[PDB]
Amino acid sequence: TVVEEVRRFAEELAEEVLRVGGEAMRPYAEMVRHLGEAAVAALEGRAEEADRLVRDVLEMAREVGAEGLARLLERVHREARELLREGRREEAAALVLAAALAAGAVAVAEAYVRLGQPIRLIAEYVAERLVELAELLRRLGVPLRRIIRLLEEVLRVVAEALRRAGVPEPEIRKVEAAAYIRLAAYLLRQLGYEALAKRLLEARELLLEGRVEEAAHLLEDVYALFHREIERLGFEAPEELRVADLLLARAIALIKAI
Amino acid sequence: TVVEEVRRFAEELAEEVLRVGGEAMRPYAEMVRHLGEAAVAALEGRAEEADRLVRDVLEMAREVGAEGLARLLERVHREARELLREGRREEAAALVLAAALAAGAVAVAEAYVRLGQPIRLIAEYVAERLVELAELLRRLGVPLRRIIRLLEEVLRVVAEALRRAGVPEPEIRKVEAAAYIRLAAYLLRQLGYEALAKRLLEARELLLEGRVEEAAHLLEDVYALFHREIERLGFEAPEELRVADLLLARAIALIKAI
Amino acid sequence: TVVEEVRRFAEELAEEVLRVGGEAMRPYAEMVRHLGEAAVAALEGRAEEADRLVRDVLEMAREVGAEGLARLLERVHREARELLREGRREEAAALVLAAALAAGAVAVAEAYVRLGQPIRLIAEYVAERLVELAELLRRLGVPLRRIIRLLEEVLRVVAEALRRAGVPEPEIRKVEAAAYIRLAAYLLRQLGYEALAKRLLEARELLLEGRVEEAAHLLEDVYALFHREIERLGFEAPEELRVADLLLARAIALIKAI
Amino acid sequence: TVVEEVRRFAEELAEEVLRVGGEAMRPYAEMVRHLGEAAVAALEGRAEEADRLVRDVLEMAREVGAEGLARLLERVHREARELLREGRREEAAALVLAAALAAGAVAVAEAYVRLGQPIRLIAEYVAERLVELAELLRRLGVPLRRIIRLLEEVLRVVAEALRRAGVPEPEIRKVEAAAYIRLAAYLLRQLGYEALAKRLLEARELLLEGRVEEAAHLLEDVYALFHREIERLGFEAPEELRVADLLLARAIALIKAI
Ligand SMILES: [Zn+2]
Ligand SMILES: [Zn+2]
Ligand SMILES: [Zn+2]
Ligand SMILES: [Zn+2]
Ligand SMILES: [Zn+2]
Ligand SMILES: [Zn+2]
Ligand SMILES: [Zn+2]
Ligand SMILES: [Zn+2]
Ligand SMILES: [Zn+2]
Repeated sequence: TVVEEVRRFAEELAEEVLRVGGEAMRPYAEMVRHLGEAAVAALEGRAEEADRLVRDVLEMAREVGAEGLARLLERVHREARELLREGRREEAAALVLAAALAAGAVAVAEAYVRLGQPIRLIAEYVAERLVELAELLRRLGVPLRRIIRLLEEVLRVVAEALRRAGVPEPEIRKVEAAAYIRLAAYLLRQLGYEALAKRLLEARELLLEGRVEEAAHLLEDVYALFHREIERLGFEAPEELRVADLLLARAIALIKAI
Repeated sequence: TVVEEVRRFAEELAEEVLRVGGEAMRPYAEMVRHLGEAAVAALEGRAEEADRLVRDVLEMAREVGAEGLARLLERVHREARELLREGRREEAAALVLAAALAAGAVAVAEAYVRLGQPIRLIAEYVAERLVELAELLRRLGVPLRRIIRLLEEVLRVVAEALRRAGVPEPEIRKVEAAAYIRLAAYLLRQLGYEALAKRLLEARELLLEGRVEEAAHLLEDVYALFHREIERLGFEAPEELRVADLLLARAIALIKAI
Repeated sequence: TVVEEVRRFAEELAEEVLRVGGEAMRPYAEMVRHLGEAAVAALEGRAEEADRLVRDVLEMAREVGAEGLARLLERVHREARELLREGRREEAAALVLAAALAAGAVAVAEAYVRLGQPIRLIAEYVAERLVELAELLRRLGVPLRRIIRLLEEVLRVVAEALRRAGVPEPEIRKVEAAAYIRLAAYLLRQLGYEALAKRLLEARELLLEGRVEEAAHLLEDVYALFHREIERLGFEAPEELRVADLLLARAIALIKAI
Repeated sequence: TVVEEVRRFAEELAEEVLRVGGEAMRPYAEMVRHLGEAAVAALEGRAEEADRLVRDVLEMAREVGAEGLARLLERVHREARELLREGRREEAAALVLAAALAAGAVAVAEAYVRLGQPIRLIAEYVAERLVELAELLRRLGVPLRRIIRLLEEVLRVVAEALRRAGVPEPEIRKVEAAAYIRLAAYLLRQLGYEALAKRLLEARELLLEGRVEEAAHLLEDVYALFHREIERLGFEAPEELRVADLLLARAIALIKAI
């Protein structure tokens, strides 16, 4: 069912891209669909069809004008080759799926920016998509640290896209910080820290409304309590606590830099 | 059920405006909803609430920047006063409904132009909306020549909106000519001229694809056959033939002027 | 009795405006009285009379020269429409009552500034008015965080009015900081923290006398004790504690920025 | 046998390209052969091999310098993807075969222009190849209107190629007009109008000999008789008559514009 899940994910993202953007950007739907096909090819054997499809999507990125997507696609090409030589298949499909998500998200984000919708919608959209992708990659079997690295790459591509569309920098920082707080809350919820997740999401809501100062104050309070809890456990803690610590630190840094 | 139909029409148009344009254009949803309210007030008694709502909608049109919509709103204000004094209610609500449709169609057309969708979509959207409004006005009881006059006013407002959005003039002419051919086919279908309607719609299809020359040739052939049929009946013909003749003449003139 | 309370509140504020400013500012008494009428109309059914009265009051604000009041009145217009469509009535009247209080307080504050009364009087007047309005909104049923948001909107309008009257910026900051300390003390008193409220009011008294440094020292001491008490309860606390924490943080920031 | 027919068509066109042009134009023989393989791949399953081969041929067109062929190959690529996703196979191979014929005919026409052969040979060659392709596409199952659209695309590419080779514009118009009259005669012959086709081909013979005026006069006479026959049938006529009408109109327009 895994390859069916990858196909469904790619097709749903392409349909949403077409619905939001119409026929103005049909290329992005083709990129999403071919990257879904390359991913399922990698999951079902093969190593050369994946290379060819990734090169095709790289050519489309070259002609359309997507720069960050093109760079990410070259990186997917080289890595996917290396890990397919090494015999590991899940991680190559993981890189391809992250590439497809980057393409869909850049399409939808540029659509939202062109027709002037508020930044809350872009931020919530990207955060929810990242959480869904993280759930999928957890289902496949990729290790968590690689998951977070892929998600940060996707966020970087989306931020570059929003920069090219003229969105002011503080709004881009708000988008990224919202994504980081959502990811941190998602990680914290699995281990059974519900109150922590609610406080983090309250801080996120105060951030998306433009109340930066109350967001920073509530974020620093919840981070202080969390960090005391971390130092309680000494030289032992589940890895998701360790990753959430860095996610929360980066979120705080971004909010302070707004 | 008539007032319920007017309410449903206004709310559906407002919901579509919001879906296509999002939160970027909330004012237009309010204008559509208040114009629907003024129309249903006029249909259910009253003469002062309609005045107040139309004045409020005129104020919104003034602040947003809609020029043609504001002019049409002043015009419906004055006329609605006159006919409400004369005791005729259906035609005042007809003017108000035409105003609401003009506002909604202007919003959706500006949304389509902002995100760069093809002109076939705008043309087909506007033409189908005009046909639906014509069916509604036929249900209420307005005489047909007033129906066509209101529909042409709506088309004029939409063309002005598309002009302000930078759409090139030939595309505006294509939009209007497609609207006229659709209206003419709709009128011809009721009296039982199916083949004529199919040929008119074939010519319209060739027009929307950019094949102007084949569209003009096929339009002139079908017009010649139709006009011979009209001259067959001498000094007698159902009134819809007489209206469709002028619709077809204007459609041909617009196509030639592209 | 609720609509009677709203009527009494509006008439009392209008009478006080007339007593303080005389016949110099008659428009503001009319704005207060019509905003009270729109609020009681909203509380007693209706959705169009409220629209008309708010539009009339906006016209008065436009002609008189009130800028911040006009902006807030447009915002009241749009929101009142939205929530009246959604069927919620208390919050629309809450926005209208906040607008009436902003108009009355702007009038009285400009009167006080014109005849050169000390800033302690403006600060104490505004703070007590905000406390009375908060009690009223608690009686109606508005949730507390909406209460605080409306009160901050009122404070923003009052600060803009005082800025247009030439009052120096540090006095405006003193007014706002006194208002926040009064609101925080009011919130803390309900939950049974008397000593905290007395110390906050002592710090406020030292602030209004011009002793900024002793006010900041005593405020930081009481804030440190309060915040230790907050962190004692971990991930649980009555919601008014959470709101008072942000109120105190903003009050301290404003005092430091004087 | 259909895939064998496509292979035979492609190889025969490639051999003719090589015989006419020698080793000077070897790239075009390879492009024709690869488009033959891509078409037969599409007819025998597959969707990714067709993608790859069309991209390879696009690269060849990029390096050689064929511009219009490159544009048509990009269009072929995008459409072939869409219709292969929709599951329709005959039309994608039809687009590929049209592309191969455009490439081969471009090569042969440039060869004829380089060694200075008269324009009658180019016109007759192109017209006969178009008739053969239309016969093949009729054998496959493509609808006739798509057949005519593909044939016009082939003619447009050929005209662009001849323009790039410095052939004067009136000779290009002669080529296209001869092609349209040949196509109209071919369509008319199936319905069983032998006299009409004979007179059209007499007009074509007079046109290719440089006698433009007698060509236009005889063409207008046969067109007048044909159009009277069309108007005889009213609102009913086989589709081939309708297509021939537009073909004849375009031929007359081109001859008049010489
Ligand atoms: Zn490679
Ligand atoms: Zn740490
Ligand atoms: Zn009036
Ligand atoms: Zn006529
Ligand atoms: Zn209003
Ligand atoms: Zn101390
Ligand atoms: Zn705190
Ligand atoms: Zn491709
Ligand atoms: Zn004709």
